[PDB]
Amino acid sequence: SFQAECESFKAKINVTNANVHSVTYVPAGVNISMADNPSPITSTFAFCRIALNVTTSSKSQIFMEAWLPSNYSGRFLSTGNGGLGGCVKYDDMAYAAGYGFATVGTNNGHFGNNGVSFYQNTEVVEDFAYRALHTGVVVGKELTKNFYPQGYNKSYYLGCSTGGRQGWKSVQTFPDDFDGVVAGAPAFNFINLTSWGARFLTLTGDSSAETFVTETQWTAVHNEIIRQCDSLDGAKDGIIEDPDLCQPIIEALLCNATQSSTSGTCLTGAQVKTVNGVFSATYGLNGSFLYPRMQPGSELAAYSSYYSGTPFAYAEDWYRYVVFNNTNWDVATWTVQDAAIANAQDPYQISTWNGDLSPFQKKGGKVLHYHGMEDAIISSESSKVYYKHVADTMNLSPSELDSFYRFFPISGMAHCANADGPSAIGQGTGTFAGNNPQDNVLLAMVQWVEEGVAPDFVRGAKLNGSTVEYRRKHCKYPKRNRYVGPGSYTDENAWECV
Amino acid sequence: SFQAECESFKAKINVTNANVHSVTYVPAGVNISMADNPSICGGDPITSTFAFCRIALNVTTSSKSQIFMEAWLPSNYSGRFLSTGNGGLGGCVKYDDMAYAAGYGFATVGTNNGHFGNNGVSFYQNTEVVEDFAYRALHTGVVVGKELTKNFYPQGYNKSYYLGCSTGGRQGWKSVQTFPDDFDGVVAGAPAFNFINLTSWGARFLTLTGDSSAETFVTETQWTAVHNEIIRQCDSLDGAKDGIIEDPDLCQPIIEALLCNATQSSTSGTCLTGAQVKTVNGVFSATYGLNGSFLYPRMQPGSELAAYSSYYSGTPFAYAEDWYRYVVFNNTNWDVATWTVQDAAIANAQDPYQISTWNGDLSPFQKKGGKVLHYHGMEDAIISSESSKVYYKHVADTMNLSPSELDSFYRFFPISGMAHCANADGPSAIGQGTGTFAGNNPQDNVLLAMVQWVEEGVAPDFVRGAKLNGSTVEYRRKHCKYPKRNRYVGPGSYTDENAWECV
Ligand SMILES: *[C@@H]1O[C@H](CO)[C@@H](O)[C@H](O)[C@H]1NC(C)=O
Ligand SMILES: *[C@@H]1O[C@H](CO)[C@@H](O)[C@H](O)[C@H]1NC(C)=O
Ligand SMILES: *[C@@H]1O[C@H](CO)[C@@H](O)[C@H](O)[C@H]1NC(C)=O
Ligand SMILES: *[C@@H]1O[C@H](CO)[C@@H](O)[C@H](O)[C@H]1NC(C)=O
Ligand SMILES: *[C@@H]1O[C@H](CO)[C@@H](O)[C@H](O)[C@H]1NC(C)=O
Ligand SMILES: *[C@@H]1O[C@H](CO)[C@@H](O)[C@H](O)[C@H]1NC(C)=O
Ligand SMILES: *[C@@H]1O[C@H](CO)[C@@H](O)[C@H](O)[C@H]1NC(C)=O
Ligand SMILES: *[C@@H]1O[C@H](CO)[C@@H](O)[C@H](O)[C@H]1NC(C)=O
Ligand SMILES: [Ca+2]
Ligand SMILES: [Ca+2]
Repeated sequence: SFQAECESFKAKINVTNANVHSVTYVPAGVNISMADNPSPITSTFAFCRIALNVTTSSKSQIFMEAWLPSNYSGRFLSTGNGGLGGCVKYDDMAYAAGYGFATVGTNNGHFGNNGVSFYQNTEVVEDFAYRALHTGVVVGKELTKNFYPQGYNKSYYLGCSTGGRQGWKSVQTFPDDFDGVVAGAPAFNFINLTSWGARFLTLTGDSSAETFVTETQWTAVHNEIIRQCDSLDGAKDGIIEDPDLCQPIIEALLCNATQSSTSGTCLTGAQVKTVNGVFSATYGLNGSFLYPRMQPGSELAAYSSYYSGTPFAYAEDWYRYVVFNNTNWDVATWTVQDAAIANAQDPYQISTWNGDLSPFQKKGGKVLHYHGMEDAIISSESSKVYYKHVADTMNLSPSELDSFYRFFPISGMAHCANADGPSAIGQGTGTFAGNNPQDNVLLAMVQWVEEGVAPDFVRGAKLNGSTVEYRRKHCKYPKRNRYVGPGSYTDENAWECV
Repeated sequence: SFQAECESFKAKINVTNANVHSVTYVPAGVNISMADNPSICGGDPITSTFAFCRIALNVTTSSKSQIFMEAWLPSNYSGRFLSTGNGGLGGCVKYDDMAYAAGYGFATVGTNNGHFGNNGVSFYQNTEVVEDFAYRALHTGVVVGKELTKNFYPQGYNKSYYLGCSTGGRQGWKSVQTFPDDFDGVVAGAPAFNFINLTSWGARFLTLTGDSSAETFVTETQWTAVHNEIIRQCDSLDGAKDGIIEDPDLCQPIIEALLCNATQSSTSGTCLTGAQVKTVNGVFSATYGLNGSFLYPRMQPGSELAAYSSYYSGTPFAYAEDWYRYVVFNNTNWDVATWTVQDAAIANAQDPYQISTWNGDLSPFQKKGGKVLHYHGMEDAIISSESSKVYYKHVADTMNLSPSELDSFYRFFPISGMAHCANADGPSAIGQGTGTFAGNNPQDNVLLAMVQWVEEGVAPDFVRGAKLNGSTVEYRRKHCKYPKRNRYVGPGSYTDENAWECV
């Protein structure tokens, strides 16, 4: 039986410098156990579950899992990580393994979503920057070939945020790891992203500062952005389809004489200047471009991530434990000088900004990149600047890039999750809205790789719990989606990519 | 008789530091003579449509500086005083503007700004000539002009006005910011304020393009392809497919669209290399300096056809070379191609006589009842219109006044379809001079709108402009008061001004 062959496979495993913790059989219809997930998902499929550590240096190691389904498709898949973790993405493992992929995930070289394990340990950094992900691919392919007589044919990657960065690190630096890569909201330009995150507190101050903008004021700011910008795409639907067109004039919210900013409905000049800073690109020494602006429209959730007047953990950790080796360093004191030090350091090219994709192109790889337009954690503009960087570095036009690299801005989408629009594009269980390839980016990538049928658009649904209210076809960049009618803006065919 | 009064005036003038060259009566219907206009400013014509008394004089401003100025005192006098301004690094009296104003009956002045010619060489070794250019020539012309006007007319003058664009727009804003008592009403177009960083931004273009042989260089034909692609991407954002980018802020063009395909070569002029697209992206990028500080906004997309000549042609930019040679470095051999942000930091710290003109606190002018109407064309190839928008926002946030509060005394109107202080292809003729004249209704004539605002309290809620075919008005549009955006909504054609809404 599949089960019996699983439950005695441990003895066959031959991975070097590794410690196999368990080999278990997981039937369909159980909540998958999580005792190895540091301080539930119902399987709809059976699989063989291998958990192990792999040593990656004299001072570092990974934890990883491989999920080898009984209903195996002959395809291998790696998931990735989030933040500064540290945490296997079991949700995405289940998503992929449900489609019959031999699926792996690693902890990225440490446990927990924080940087403390980097302190005085450059090898744990090297794992975070590239090596943990690639190790999980190498070991996962070994396990998969050992378990299934037929081995695997094509290899895929699914990940968002840090996982988006990890997919792009694969494309740029390990072209042979994957045939098809689905990379969302990527944490590439990583050092400058991290700096940009630190910059927010320097602009806002703490909650007592004259520069601070309250949450109710951010809501007013949000509403005024919607007013100025919603209709630019042609549809008055509460959604900024393409924030590039939105260049908001926040001075519209300066208080009139009968109003006080304490009411939350208007802002002072100093407060407006904070908000303008949020909506401005960050430049460094010598006037070099560091990071784009926050795209307008992400305000509600961006209050939680960045604007609340408290230190941004990821940056605090990165600067304390990687940049400066100073556990007491006060992120509020961040400056562009600090950013220049961090950039010079760029450990293991975690920047992940190589624009020359030729090796991956020439080996026949395909990469589908997306980013949400309401992203409150990683500005979508970063992904558009990256696309331009690839085009200009390779000297390849968009229509030439389309042979191997297609990028889809998603309206109405948050950070690796739904927002309030047609965001459910099938990048994971949380964004699932069907199995037609046009509706599911994972299955679109299998179609592109195996049948040559390339995504011209990425269709997303606006869900109400489980019900599809409407869908929209998100355009292939650089085309812009515009509402033209004659039907309602809920009619996908009332939109055109131009 | 007026003519007799003119003929007896020279002997009556007695103004400190003034040497009066001539007082002449000029009838209507004659070419206005140009003996005192040097070759460098075009020498010798404008035909008068009004009679006036013409006073030409020099006024010493230091031991080693002086201005030339004129005052034109019309016989059909309205009781109003007006000063014109200058252009470029000049140096030349704007006689066209003087005739524009004097024909409305203003007692009108202009000065040469402290030297003759549109170039910076009179700055060589002479800070006093720089001071004249930065503020003091214009102000001296006002003080001396008011004295002459009071001396000549029994009734003196009542309100005082300013009309200027480009350098002249900076000059008007310098007045508002630093000489609030000079004018009651100021009409300031496409201003060369943020002057140091404007000049630096001009120097930056060659650093991006290289010369005509560089791999970074984008040819004129390529710039036309870029232009057409920008119109493709951006025309319809305002609602109207009319060939005009109504508000370039919405236009964030993706130049990568013009990367060559595999059968195409950039030598065609129709597509660009990666390096060439990077050049264009730099043109459409803001300039930042040391410590990552904002220096100057991007060039607004849409100005490409004329901006090839002004900036993109692979040749040093004269204004900036002269400014850095004679003012920043005091080295006549300095090579502008070597410009860096460190050079711009030096220049900014120097800021001679606050020529930057960036003061955002207009409280003194507000408190004395002054009004300022500011405009800028959206197709400006010389001074990016974004500079004016950044300035507006700077005033609001520095004064802590909302737009509706500022509306009591300071109103700003982006003008679509307009070039640098001139008509382009759209409804640009707003009455800021002879060259933009489209009638005398105050809503169509910004000079007369200002008279109405100061004297009757009726402020401009919009500035209407005309699209002219020779002297025929094809159509008009009401340009919105910033921050509102003009959007085309129908039901009429985009030529129907009622088919647009300010939002
Ligand atoms: C596996 O490696 C991790 C660091 O990645 C270490 O925390 C852990 O102790 C190791 N063993 C496990 C998870 O059983
Ligand atoms: C200020 O008043 C104007 C004119 O009534 C109004 O349009 C604007 O929204 C007001 N501003 C605030 C912040 O409410
Ligand atoms: C990161 O910012 C630095 C300035 O500190 C700059 O040198 C570098 O180009 C930036 N990198 C990217 C990829 O934006
Ligand atoms: C010219 O003005 C000076 C100073 O006020 C005065 O001394 C002189 O008498 C005046 N000349 C005549 C002819 O009035
Ligand atoms: C007036 O001053 C100018 C300098 O601004 C000088 O060049 C000229 O010689 C002086 N005299 C005349 C008649 O223009
Ligand atoms: C310019 O340099 C000269 C020496 O060549 C010096 O005497 C002068 O003070 C400097 N500055 C000027 C002329 O504004
Ligand atoms: C390159 O080919 C594409 C697809 O045919 C076309 O749309 C695009 O305009 C072409 N690019 C150039 C510069 O002509
Ligand atoms: C001019 O650029 C400099 C860079 O040294 C900056 O300090 C200054 O703020 C800029 N001024 C304006 C008005 O943008
Ligand atoms: Ca919308
Ligand atoms: Ca238009």
